[PDB]
Amino acid sequence: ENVAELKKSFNRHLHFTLVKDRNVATTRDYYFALAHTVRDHLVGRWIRTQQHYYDKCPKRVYYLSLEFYMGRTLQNTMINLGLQNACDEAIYQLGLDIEELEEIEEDAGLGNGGLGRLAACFLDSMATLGLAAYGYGIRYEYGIFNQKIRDGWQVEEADDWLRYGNPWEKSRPEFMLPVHFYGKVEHTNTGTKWIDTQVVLALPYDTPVPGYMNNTVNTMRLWSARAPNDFGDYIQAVLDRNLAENISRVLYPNDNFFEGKELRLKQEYFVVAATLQDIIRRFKASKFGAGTVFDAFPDQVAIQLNDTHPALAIPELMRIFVDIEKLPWSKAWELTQKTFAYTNHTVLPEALERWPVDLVEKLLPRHLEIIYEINQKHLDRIVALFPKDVDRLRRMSLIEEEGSKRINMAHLCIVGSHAVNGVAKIHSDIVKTKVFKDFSELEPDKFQNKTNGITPRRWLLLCNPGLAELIAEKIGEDYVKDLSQLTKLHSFLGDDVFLRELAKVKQENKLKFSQFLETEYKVKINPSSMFDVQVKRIHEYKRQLLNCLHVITMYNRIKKDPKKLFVPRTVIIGGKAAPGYHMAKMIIKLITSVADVVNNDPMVGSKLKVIFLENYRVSLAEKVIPATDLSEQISTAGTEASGTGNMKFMLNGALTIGTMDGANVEMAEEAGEENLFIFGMRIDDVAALDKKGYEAKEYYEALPELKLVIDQIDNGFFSPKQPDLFKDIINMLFYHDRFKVFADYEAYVKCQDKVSQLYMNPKAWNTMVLKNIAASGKFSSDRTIKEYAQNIWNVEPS
Amino acid sequence: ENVAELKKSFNRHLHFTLVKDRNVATTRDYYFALAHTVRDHLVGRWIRTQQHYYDKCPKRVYYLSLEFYMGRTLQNTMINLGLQNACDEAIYQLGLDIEELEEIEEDAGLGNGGLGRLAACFLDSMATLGLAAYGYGIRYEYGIFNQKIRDGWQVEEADDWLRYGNPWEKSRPEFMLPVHFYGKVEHTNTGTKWIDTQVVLALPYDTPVPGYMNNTVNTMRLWSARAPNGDYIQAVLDRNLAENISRVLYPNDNFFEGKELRLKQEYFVVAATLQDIIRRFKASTVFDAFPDQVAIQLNDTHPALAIPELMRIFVDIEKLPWSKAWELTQKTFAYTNHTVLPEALERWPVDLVEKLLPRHLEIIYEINQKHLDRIVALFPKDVDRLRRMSLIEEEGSKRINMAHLCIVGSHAVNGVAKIHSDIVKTKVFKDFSELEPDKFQNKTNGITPRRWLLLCNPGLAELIAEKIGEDYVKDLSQLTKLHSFLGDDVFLRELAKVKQENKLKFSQFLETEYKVKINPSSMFDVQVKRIHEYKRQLLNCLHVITMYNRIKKDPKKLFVPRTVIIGGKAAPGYHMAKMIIKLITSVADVVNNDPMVGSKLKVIFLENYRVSLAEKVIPATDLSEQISTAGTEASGTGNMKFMLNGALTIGTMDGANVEMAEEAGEENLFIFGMRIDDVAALDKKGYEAKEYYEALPELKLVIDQIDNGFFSPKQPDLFKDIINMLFYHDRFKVFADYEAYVKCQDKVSQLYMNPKAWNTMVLKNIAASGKFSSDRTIKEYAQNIWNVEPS
Ligand SMILES: O=C(Nc1ccc([C@@H](O)CO)cc1)c1cc2cc(Cl)ccc2[nH]1
Ligand SMILES: O=C(Nc1ccc([C@@H](O)CO)cc1)c1cc2cc(Cl)ccc2[nH]1
Ligand SMILES: *Cc1c(COP(=O)(O)O)cnc(C)c1O
Ligand SMILES: *Cc1c(COP(=O)(O)O)cnc(C)c1O
Ligand SMILES: OC[C@H]1O[C@H](O)[C@H](O)[C@@H](O)[C@@H]1O
Ligand SMILES: OC[C@H]1O[C@H](O)[C@H](O)[C@@H](O)[C@@H]1O
Repeated sequence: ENVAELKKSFNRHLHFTLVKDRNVATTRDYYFALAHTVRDHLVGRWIRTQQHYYDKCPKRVYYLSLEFYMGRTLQNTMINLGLQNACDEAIYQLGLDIEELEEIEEDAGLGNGGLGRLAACFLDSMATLGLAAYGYGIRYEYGIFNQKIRDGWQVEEADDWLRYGNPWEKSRPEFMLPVHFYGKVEHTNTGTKWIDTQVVLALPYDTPVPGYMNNTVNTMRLWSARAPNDFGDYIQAVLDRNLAENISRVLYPNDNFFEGKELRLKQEYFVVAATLQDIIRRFKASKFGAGTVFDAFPDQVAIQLNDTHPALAIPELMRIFVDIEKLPWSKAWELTQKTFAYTNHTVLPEALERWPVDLVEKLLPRHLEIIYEINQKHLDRIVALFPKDVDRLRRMSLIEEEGSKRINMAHLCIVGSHAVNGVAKIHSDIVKTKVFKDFSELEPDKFQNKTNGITPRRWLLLCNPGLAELIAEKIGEDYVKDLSQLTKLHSFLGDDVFLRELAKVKQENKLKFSQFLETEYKVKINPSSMFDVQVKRIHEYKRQLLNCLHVITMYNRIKKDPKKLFVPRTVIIGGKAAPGYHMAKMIIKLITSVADVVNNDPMVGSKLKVIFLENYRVSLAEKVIPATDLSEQISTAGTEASGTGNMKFMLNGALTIGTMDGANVEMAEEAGEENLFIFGMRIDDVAALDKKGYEAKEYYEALPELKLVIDQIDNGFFSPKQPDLFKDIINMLFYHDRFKVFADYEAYVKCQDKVSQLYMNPKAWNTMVLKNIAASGKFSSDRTIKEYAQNIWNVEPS
Repeated sequence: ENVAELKKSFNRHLHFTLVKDRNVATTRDYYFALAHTVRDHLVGRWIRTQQHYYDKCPKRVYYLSLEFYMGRTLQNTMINLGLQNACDEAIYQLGLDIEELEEIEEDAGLGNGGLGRLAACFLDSMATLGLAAYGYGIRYEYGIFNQKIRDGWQVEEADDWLRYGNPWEKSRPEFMLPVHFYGKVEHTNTGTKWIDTQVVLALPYDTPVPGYMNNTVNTMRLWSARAPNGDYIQAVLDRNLAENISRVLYPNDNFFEGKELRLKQEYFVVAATLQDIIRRFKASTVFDAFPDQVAIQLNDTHPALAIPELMRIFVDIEKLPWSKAWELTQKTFAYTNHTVLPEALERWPVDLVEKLLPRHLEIIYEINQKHLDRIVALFPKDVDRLRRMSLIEEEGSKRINMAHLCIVGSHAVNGVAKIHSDIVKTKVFKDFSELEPDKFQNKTNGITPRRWLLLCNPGLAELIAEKIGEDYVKDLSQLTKLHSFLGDDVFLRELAKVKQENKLKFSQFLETEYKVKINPSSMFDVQVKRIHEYKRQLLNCLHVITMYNRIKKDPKKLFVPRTVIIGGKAAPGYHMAKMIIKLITSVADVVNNDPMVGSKLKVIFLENYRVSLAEKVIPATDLSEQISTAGTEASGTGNMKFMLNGALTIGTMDGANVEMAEEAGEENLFIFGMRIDDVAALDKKGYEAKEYYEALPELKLVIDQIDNGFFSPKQPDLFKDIINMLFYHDRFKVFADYEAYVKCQDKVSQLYMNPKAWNTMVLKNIAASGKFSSDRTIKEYAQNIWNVEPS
């Protein structure tokens, strides 16, 4: 019924909004016109949803994050509004390729990976469960960089996703706010005043987050920096306005790594000031002793801290409460802890934020004083409980007195939050009992666990219509808003017809994605090959290297015995490297050197193909994932706090090869360990090896197939023009590898062999896939948000 | 009919486009919703007009300019579409204040004054006459600065007119183009190649220019710079450099500032534009017809690089022989001169151009050498002629006389007023006019009667139409019909009433902004335009003080009250202009707070003078100050604005003032002071300012008062700089016109006491305004330079 109206609406927009006609209209014009057509169906419910929150005043959730890895919005919006099939019909009748139009949209890559993607999935889940949630972030003019491979190496290009404009955002001018920087503190008899500061304006841009088929559309408020107006040399002054606006210019491209750069600190405070102000504003403009207001603040507001990035929010709330609202420290401190909650995402020391006191002193002087306060009161408590353990004092202080006095933002988060959480059982256990044992001892109840999740809308209905259709056609639609209902799929473990249909879906995905790989890359894809893929950011801990040592091992075997039955494979590895990460870039170069050697060897032919999937990102993850057979999740045990990509492959029909790390463990729990290809060392095994001391050359000497791979890389087999090109990798691998690459090699290759074995038996392979898919339920972000809402936010879904 | 549809359309937009409802909607939302509602009526005719140009292929006009002083678009659009009364009715019924909404719109102040305003008026006129014209400029993220007065001095604030977005513009992404900078030249056997350059992208933003009631809507294409797609962070941040090319408009009026970034802008707009033009031409042996399909008007010497740029494309990229290219180039370009002041003439240092545009310096040398070779073959002995005509000023720092580049690469050169074009032709460029007499022309400036009458003065326009018809809008010449009422006393009361309603409506503006209390029966004496020593706001300032002194001296003599209003911005780097602004505000403070003067004399420095504000004050003035030194104002357009709006003019025989005297009758304008020759005869004898200081009593007091501290007790010698310039370095003869000026001003006050005769002179002036319509100006451009037919 809306087909004819959608068509008229589309024409209305191409004309009035794009000022074009079917003859001089670009593909982009059609994209824009469709986006506007679809976007219009959001306004009604968006105005309504927000109006409902004002009248019913339910407790609000504020997901404060420096990242929001959103991807494209069009298709995602069409599906959550039950409009995709109608729009597809509309665009078809107009003679246009709906798929061709969706590809015009630029990804909103305002994230690095995992962390920023958890925020996006959470927004979609909170809207679906009907919660009064808001996401607050920074509207980076440039998100994570577009990645190119030139001469084998990664090259970074600016991701100006806003060049042609973003129809999915609406500037909210009336809500602009000032943010302060530098200045000095002046204590007076009127309270404390922070003066002589530089002001920067925050202009919020709202984006709607449609819940899946439930009339609600929430808000994602992203802030952008702007120079204020008040107050030769004139030109430069106008140009210098770029400095203030530089605060929200680029997203820092570091995954699990702390770079103590001033501009980054400015961003963290930036989003924190604007957000808290806006939140205090909404609270006061709502229906909810001289000071009879803020007492109810904790029962109306819940601010979730995504990692330690917005940690400044705690002392910032104390600054407003004490300096501006004039509350006693006691009361403010009380309300602060009842308001904030912290989520930890890593145990890697290089990923922990420790800002130098010097930097914070000249940038946020009033906040350094507040952190000292919090700390002193914090240590006074510790002393009154353990007056002799002096070592306990420095281990719990928010200030690392060592060499360069820094602020342990993590510790700041634990005291200013009533709840701290990990993102996976094993991870939260380590966060609770190991990393912050001194804190958990004192506040056992504080530390919790909330296993991560992914939204089945974007990661099933959207990216895999075929698989979704298959499922709904056997157990209903219910599984969408209750992924747990996927267990019903166990009734078909014997049905051979269902297994052929399962395989067919995966097949259509592989063929549709192979064409993507042939119009982009040189190589020719073996459609019957097994799709072995590893896609995620490039880290030594995620160990794309281990996988790389495997491809070379497979290569060597084929050349050695060029007639032995080899189960063909299309090994796909992808992910971006942080510009300043040298080993990660060397690793990317390695991978592309091998590929070039494997794909052009006539003796190997269709047996083994290697592809470095370029510019891995959200919209691209939606193409490759539904098309994979084997998922690589091989990080060293204890390095991955959880992982979500592992969850994405599981719901989409891929088997998993990986260690007992992060969420992999819980995946084994749900599907049955035997139903996953688990291998290598586990927690304790890594511990026992660090005690004894790691000596890599012994595995090099005790493992034949390994020695050749390593010799080949080091002698120049994969880089004749530069014989010692990978010397750095070899040196790290032999005397500085803290991720035990060689230590898992044998268990890995042995595991991989089992994988190929099973692949030759489609009946059994697909049987394991069903068991995996049927056990994916737990890993839905809806389940995750329910636990957050019930055990941390104290809010009710819907 | 459309009131009900406009209302539904308005709601449609507030909801779908602003995501608001009548309860949480801001005034700004209502403005945006209305703009969108009105903007929608433009799409059909805009698509159509452009489509028509493609099919009928009429010769196109390209107004290439660094400035476009556009003002607000809403109301202007409503009027040219015959939609204002219907929209006003729509907004009224919805319970909103239409006027309140229009005030939300930010002016598109991408201009300095006069020059940039002539471009805007021209766009409106070309669209009205139905010509296939396009305006090409730079979309400055920041136009001319908003001006504030703090502690009496001018303070500059950034004019971020794009903060909340501009609904009147549409990015045309598919037409982005690359612009080159720096690099080096490498001559090879394949032609000439300009390599190793830095690239900057030009992203065009189109804005529709609705013709007045004629179905056509033209295009104004404005370009913005973009970078092409923690050493990484800094590199991403450094993208600001490339984008800095279109960041700000240089705020200099009649002044050359040889800054590199400015040169980058000039080339920037020139490269993108020419490329887009070559593109459109090819998308319609080829280039032979180029001059008959394209006409590129150079607004001043700012886009002069366009000439060698066209030669670069033709020769380096299109591979045409130098001869043919050079031929087509001259047939394509036309240059308009706007000033004779040496400090306003562009002379770029060769060194700068060599490292920025090396290929273009070679092209300019080429043009020059061939140019001098011709001069020699005609006058093989006059060596002095050679350096006087060369495009390179060999002197000290070798510079490029862009003006001379414009004369040889253009088939037509024009001034903007008879007297001015005569000086440009016979004096400034006599050596060029001698060789190519036919080349130099005159095109007296004009102003659009849509924006400067129907828009800013609905009352006066209504009055006129109600007596002679609507015709005067598309043929201002028809205003002469107003002569039939010179005797009608009822028409004179009605004329005065209109002016009165304007003054009262504007006085309220002056009271909600400034401290002072306005005398509604006073005479509104105003001077509004950029601050220059040549425009002489100073002379006016010496007059206010003279009036002040007289009142205190004889606090009972019959003094014709006046509200002297002076306004305009000063270029940040112009010291004398800023001193002058300070002076004016010091006097005002001394005149407005003197109880002995009271309602007799008020002085106001009108802050942040700009287009939308000119639309308020002009319709409200009685006396217009146009007192520049004879020969300094090439033309002026503000003088034309006041004339059409009911103000009398006091001024010298300069620029367009002369032609105004011609049309209305000299006796009908308060002309005074020296004329061309008189200024010449005084420069021959040599100017000695102290003699007028000694020979003129009332003058000595004013000057003594300023220099001793009467207008600055806390800083007794604050204006020493003004005094020194006024006494030993004044090249604009301020003191030399003082006596003739004050004497003239007295006559003005005399006539003001006789409303019957004052209003009789106003009618004669308004009735003679016809010539000064930009429609008339464009017709002459179209017929004698562009060879295009108005519709
Ligand atoms: O940007 C929007 N409107 C707009 C309005 C006016 C203008 C300009 O006229 C400048 O304000 C530009 C964009 C917009 C509407 C909207 C609706 C939904 Cl559901 C989601 C995102 C949205 N963005
Ligand atoms: O900005 C416009 N459209 C637009 C198109 C797309 C988007 C977004 O989809 C981002 O590209 C925003 C605004 C626009 C339409 C229009 C019509 C006339 Cl008549 C005059 C000026 C105009 N500007
Ligand atoms: C899901 C996803 C991630 C996170 O997955 P990991 O394997 O844990 O790193 C990162 N980036 C993108 C683009 C994703 O879609
Ligand atoms: C008309 C106008 C001018 C022109 O002033 P002149 O003194 O004639 O050069 C300048 N600025 C604005 C805003 C105008 O409307
Ligand atoms: O918490 C979400 C994700 O954040 C980061 O990506 C962590 O490295 C990953 O282990 C975790 O799953
Ligand atoms: O040509 C438009 C205007 O250009 C310059 O501003 C001149 O100073 C002025 O006299 C002229 O009216």
